[PDB]
Amino acid sequence: MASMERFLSVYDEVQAFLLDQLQSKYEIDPNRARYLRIMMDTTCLGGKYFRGMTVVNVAEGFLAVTQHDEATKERILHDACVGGWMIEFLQAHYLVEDDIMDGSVMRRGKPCWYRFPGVTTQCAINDGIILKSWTQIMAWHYFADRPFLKDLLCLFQKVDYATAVGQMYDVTSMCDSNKLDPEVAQPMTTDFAEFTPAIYKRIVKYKTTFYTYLLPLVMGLFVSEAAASVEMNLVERVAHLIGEYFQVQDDVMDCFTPPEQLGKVGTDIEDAKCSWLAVTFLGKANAAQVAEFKANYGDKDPAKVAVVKRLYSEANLQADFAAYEAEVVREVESLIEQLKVKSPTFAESVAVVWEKTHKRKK
Amino acid sequence: MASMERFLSVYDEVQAFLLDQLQSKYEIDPNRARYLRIMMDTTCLGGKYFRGMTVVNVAEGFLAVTQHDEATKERILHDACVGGWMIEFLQAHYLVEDDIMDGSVMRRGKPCWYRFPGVTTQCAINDGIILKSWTQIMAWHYFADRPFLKDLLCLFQKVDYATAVGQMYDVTSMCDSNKLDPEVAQPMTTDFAEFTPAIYKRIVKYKTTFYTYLLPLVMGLFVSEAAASVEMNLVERVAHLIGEYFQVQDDVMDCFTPPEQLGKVGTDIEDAKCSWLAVTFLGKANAAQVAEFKANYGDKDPAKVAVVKRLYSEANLQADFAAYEAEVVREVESLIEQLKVKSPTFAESVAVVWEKTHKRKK
Ligand SMILES: O=P(O)(O)C(O)(Cc1cccnc1)P(=O)(O)O
Ligand SMILES: O=P(O)(O)C(O)(Cc1cccnc1)P(=O)(O)O
Ligand code: DMA
Ligand code: DMA
Ligand SMILES: [Mg+2]
Ligand SMILES: [Mg+2]
Ligand SMILES: [Mg+2]
Ligand SMILES: [Mg+2]
Ligand SMILES: [Mg+2]
Ligand SMILES: [Mg+2]
Repeated sequence: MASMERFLSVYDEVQAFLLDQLQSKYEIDPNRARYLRIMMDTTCLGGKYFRGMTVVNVAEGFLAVTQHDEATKERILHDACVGGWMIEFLQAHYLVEDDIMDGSVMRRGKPCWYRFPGVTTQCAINDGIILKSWTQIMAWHYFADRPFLKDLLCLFQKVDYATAVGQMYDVTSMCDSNKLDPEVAQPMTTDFAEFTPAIYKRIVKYKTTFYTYLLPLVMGLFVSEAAASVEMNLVERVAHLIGEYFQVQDDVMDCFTPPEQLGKVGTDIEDAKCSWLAVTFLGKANAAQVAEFKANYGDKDPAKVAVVKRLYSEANLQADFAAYEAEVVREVESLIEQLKVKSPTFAESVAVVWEKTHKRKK
Repeated sequence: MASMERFLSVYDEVQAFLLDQLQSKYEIDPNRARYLRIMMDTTCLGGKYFRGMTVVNVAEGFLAVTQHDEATKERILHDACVGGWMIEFLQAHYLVEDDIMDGSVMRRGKPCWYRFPGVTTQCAINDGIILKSWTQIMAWHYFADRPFLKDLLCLFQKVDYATAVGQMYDVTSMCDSNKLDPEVAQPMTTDFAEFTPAIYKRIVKYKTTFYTYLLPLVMGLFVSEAAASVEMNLVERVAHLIGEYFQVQDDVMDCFTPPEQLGKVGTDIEDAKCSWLAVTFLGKANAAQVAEFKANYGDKDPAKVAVVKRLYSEANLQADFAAYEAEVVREVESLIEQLKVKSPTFAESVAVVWEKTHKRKK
């Protein structure tokens, strides 16, 4: 659409500013410049731009109802795009490191960045680090004189930290808590006692929901100078609820959506993740099903993986997904209605974000 | 000494604040809290605290000559300590990721963090990420109302980025530039044409000197509200020059200092690094020596490593080190003399920092 081509045009400006800076200030050679250019394209582009386009949507909502000079309108949209790219690049940073940590093979229908032959884990770790640093270069350069600069940096820091904390909860979600010990190699849980909805909710709240929904929605408010015009407690509740749903969808897709469609190859069963499928299965299985799950979960062996998928299909988790979805539809609509008391415009943005999320097939 | 025990006491406060926050705001369980506690201790403690104690030194320099209430003095010292810990933790972040990228085995006389049995590359990548995030939590929490907060965040961002850029220059310093290509597995240089003093200087300037010398010296100025009282161009020159010397020392030590003393196990020859030894050797070798260097460099094979060390010993690089050191002594003293025109107190801090650096055996 544009909107999205216009958003991508701002990516072009940001890439040129970043790479011209590397040549002019960081003594970079043209071949390392080209490597960082392809790195940025491979890691930042080719997705749906949900996060970045969410900040644009929120900004456009307020521009429709607020009086501004034309030049001001132009500035607000451009700030929305740059703010949207900071999040897309923060996401890029997490996905590069996540793919290494998850042992994944494909991202956005291409090899994970670390699996590019001329990349490898060694470089990719540091390239993911660079992606996050570029987010701060963008912010300091583009928003230097903006009133919202300090609030934005502080919120960005907290979202980032929550995400890294969340990634720790995730990567250790298959170990017994009482057995974590840097000194002792971590064995997988045999009881699965920590595969509960509460624990699942905590992992997901931190690892995903701050950056996929909370940050973009509040960033759209910041660039609009409209933050004080919403109830922040409601923004957070609805972010965390739509975020959790987004991650539940991701978990279902990891197992059940063909890689040609999804653009990734699922690893949750083999990595022994505390996914929504595993928790929900365990929430309804009889003693024999639990037993068979335990004998097959968290192994690379394709025959073992197939048994778990069979257990999932037989357990009729599509009923559970339907009942979970219907509950979230209830809760999201209820939050949108509460948002409209102070912010009809922001509520409608949340409605659109919800609608796009709910219908994605990724 | 104290000074350093007092500095470590501030580490205790910062750790407690961070871990109490994780329990109170991030829903952490006591066993993950304990893992992050040992992670922070293993990665942040046990070194010499040169960086952190440099900010304390600079602050103490100004307190001696400036009138302040007692309570103000106390606040400035505490800010110097917290600012010193931000750098120590930024360093901790780089060393955790660097040890993975370098395939190193020992750090501060213990296993590299990623080699702890109960850690592994998978966790350690994300733990290094957390270490840097904690630097921003510290800053926002402790310096929230300080006049220097914005300058400090902006300088911290730029030092960090320069370091990550520098780490890219380092990790790729053994590939031919014209052959870098994410699509093609990177072969080692056979001509060594990019092992030059200019290229060496650029790698070292970015990967090391911003965070080891520039940041702590300017941080001491920031917490002292004294930045405007020095010539920033001189601070940068002297930082970058003492930083380069510090890294040359590190390179010499990697090959020639026994691991029991150094607290690390050298990998530069096996990793094919553009070290000061390799560049300097190539700066004086005859055609046969160059030939033999090329037949042995950048291989894990202990017999090959021993040949390179033999070539280094025979090449009398201790003459070259002596001539390089004598030159830097000249240049550093000259910079200190220039610093004294506006800043006798800061010049004396630089003199102490230089003296401590020059005499280290690490
Ligand atoms: O894209 P992925 O790998 O399916 C995922 O959503 C990626 C991701 C990375 C970081 C935080 N949240 C989600 P995950 O949790 O790994 O299943
Ligand atoms: O401690 P190391 O590994 O000797 C080193 O100094 C560590 C280091 C990490 C990051 C930036 N600068 C130096 P290196 O460059 O790897 O030789
Ligand atoms: C797994 C994850 C963090 C997905 C974000 O979705 P997107 O619609 O913006 O497309 P992409 O996922 O490829 O960024
Ligand atoms: C290699 C490197 C970045 C060293 C810093 O020196 P330090 O004196 O402060 O002790 P440690 O090196 O262990 O931090
Ligand atoms: Mg993943
Ligand atoms: Mg993951
Ligand atoms: Mg997934
Ligand atoms: Mg190293
Ligand atoms: Mg290194
Ligand atoms: Mg070294």
